[PDB]
Amino acid sequence: DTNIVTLTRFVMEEGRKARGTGEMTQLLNSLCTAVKAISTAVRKAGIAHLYGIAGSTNVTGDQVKKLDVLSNDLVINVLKSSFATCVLVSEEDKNAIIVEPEKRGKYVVCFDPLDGSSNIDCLVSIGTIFGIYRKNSTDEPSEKDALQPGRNLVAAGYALYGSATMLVLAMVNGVNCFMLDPAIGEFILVDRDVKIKKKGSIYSINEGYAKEFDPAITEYIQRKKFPPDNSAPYGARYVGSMVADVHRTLVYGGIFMYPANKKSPKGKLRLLYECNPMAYVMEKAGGLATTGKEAVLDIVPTDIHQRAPIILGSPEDVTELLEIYQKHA
Ligand SMILES: O=P(O)(O)OC[C@H]1O[C@](O)(CO)[C@@H](O)[C@@H]1O
Ligand SMILES: [Mg+2]
Ligand SMILES: [Mg+2]
Ligand SMILES: [Mg+2]
Repeated sequence: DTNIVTLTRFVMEEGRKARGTGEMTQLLNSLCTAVKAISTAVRKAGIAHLYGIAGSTNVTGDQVKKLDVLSNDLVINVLKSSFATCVLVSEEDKNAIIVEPEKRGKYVVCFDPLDGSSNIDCLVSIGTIFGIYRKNSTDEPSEKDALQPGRNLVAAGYALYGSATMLVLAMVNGVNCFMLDPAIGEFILVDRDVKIKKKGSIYSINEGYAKEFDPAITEYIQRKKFPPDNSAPYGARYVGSMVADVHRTLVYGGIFMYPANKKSPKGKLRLLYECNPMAYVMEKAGGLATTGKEAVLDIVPTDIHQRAPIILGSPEDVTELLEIYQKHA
């Protein structure tokens, strides 16, 4: 253990030749601290009486859990103090947060402080999702600086509070996974340069919405259950927490779906702090992320709380679904 390959070091080493100010290291170190604090709280939530609701509703009309409040405060406070940020967008706040002049840095951060709210009380895996942009304007920071297409991301990733706590970080040249060592409070590199398989054998979707699915999603699911070539049908997995289903898709291959449907023209998941970060991870891992008609990373948002359909995973799987959408167009 006398040579610890920490997230901090990894991020510093890799970007030593590319010169720079080092605020990204500052930013990520800061986020790592929030993530450890959130992990620790989650791991003892029932004894700390942190299960249950807060007594409020966010703009996308969700019921605010107590862990939502704690996680949101922790992430906002550490990013503010990092001296690396100017504009913050969170699922739990109606408007973009503008950092005080004294603490401003060059980055814009979009995040979901706690993802998988419906799974909190039953102890299923939950997580934290983030996407980081460089501010491009030269005028005063504002919500508009958050309204960039996902392809403009410079880093993105998530923390998974699962059987272990994992920080998955994607940047311009690839994806790397760091596991939290709970004894020393450090994220250790455990998977380098992760790449998704070209084709998997698991599909992930909430089939409770079958009555509302479009014909293409309907056809695809039927094909996973009854393959026309006598191959083995795909297995099904749906934890119910985007971070957990997407993490599995990344390391085992396959496809994850939260499509548009008859009641939800743009799906459920939020483009800025759920769909773009996972789409970015997936594309840097050799995967694809589509709405069924266009690349998620190419959408130009007009609303920080905008929703988007998302279909992601192994490229041959996502492509097969796109072919079906194309055929039905
Ligand atoms: O209950 P549903 O509609 O399947 O929604 C589950 C999805 O909702 C979320 O909790 C976000 O609200 C995601 O983490 C998860 O993928
Ligand atoms: Mg979420
Ligand atoms: Mg959330
Ligand atoms: Mg929620």
